[PDB]
Amino acid sequence: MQVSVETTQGLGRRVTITIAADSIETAVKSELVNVAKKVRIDGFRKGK
RNA sequence: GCUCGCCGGAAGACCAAGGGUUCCUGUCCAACGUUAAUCGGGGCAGGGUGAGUCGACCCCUAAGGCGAGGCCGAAAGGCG
Repeated sequence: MQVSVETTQGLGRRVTITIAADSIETAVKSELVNVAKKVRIDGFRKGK
């Protein structure tokens, strides 16, 4: 899951979780096809 | 979906006339439907009509209308 820890200043602590494209490009492709089968653009049928 | 029953020179398919979105899809049931309606030709929102060769347009005229001038009529106008 690519866990990484660091320290910024004072008492804080940052983490920089840099996941790969397979959990990023799919994250775009999971959020596209759940819209077109549900939403109705004004020019078309409901779900085509 | 399965049996049942009727029309079958029509209660079947088409075109002109006429109407004017009534056709398709989603959604809604208050009103309209001679009853209840999830359904509709009802309410709302979105789509749908592609032509050198089919029709209109155009070329040509019939009945008949209009009629430059012209004839005739108090005026309007009547014929050609």
